[PDB]
Amino acid sequence: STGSATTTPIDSLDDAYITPVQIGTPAQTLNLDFDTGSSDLWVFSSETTASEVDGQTIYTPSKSTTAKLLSGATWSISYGDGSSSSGDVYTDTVSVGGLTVTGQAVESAKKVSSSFTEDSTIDGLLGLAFSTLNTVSPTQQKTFFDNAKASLDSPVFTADLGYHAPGTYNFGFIDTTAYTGSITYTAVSTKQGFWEWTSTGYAVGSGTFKSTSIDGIADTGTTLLYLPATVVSAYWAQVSGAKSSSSVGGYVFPCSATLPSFTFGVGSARIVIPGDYIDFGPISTGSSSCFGGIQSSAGIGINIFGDVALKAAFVVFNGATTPTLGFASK
Ligand SMILES: O=C(O)CCc1nccs1
Repeated sequence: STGSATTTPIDSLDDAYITPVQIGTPAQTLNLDFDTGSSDLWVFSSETTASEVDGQTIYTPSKSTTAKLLSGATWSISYGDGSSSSGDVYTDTVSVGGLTVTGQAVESAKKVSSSFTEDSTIDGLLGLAFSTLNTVSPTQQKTFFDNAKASLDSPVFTADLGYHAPGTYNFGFIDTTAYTGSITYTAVSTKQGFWEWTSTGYAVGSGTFKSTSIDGIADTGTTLLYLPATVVSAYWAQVSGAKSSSSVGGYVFPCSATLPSFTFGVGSARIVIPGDYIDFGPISTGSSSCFGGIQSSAGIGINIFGDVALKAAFVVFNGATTPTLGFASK
């Protein structure tokens, strides 16, 4: 089997992407944030505290003839950005782009943090990291991809995120028309439960490529590119007027600037992030100070190849017995 679903930016900045997901019988379609940095499929629901729902579409398990409470199971997750959610668990039929999994754990939110409530466009998350990170207790549950893997034509999914445009998540096949050149594959460590890999270096604009190992994670659920302070300083030094602002929370630059590109290495291959992808616009409405899309990871503990980086590539998440990542230009 295979599946193919379009993923759409939630706003004009590409802050996140939503993909329609069919849950239950008859189908209830929710728009989920596919997140290769986490491993829970959780949804706003009829169980979510009413004051914490503000425009989201909810899953109502009592209206699904295939929903079954997973007795005793609870979940609770906290994300790198400080947001969180928690609740109980059903199993139900879940379909993405024509690919159906029966008995998928659907984690129903009883509580969500304010950042989720305030974002009416995201109805939940669909985690695509390794199932070892799933938070369901006392019996950890499998991700949608893990459940689908054996049925797929090939045990892979691909992320093709658009710049200010829709893109595609495919399951079970590699669309050879969706990228240019070849796909360069690189080794993955699953020791932390992430799609963790080592970039071979970087360049700023037309500058020389610096060969240096940068360990990080491929994370579709993170907006920006978070890299070591040395690398980030070298990037922003090429933008006149750029400065790290403790009060704003990162690097900011004059909105009148033209940003240089940023290249990262994948083995001997190179992925070029155009400068425009690094512009996240005014820090507040009407400001001439703009927020940068490359930021320091120094306070995170891990480097994160988020959407800024991934949207410049066609990315293969190869879930074979020994997983690997692939990157192609597009
Ligand atoms: O604040 C300043 O010093 C000038 C305007 C800028 N905004 C962002 C970076 S420089």
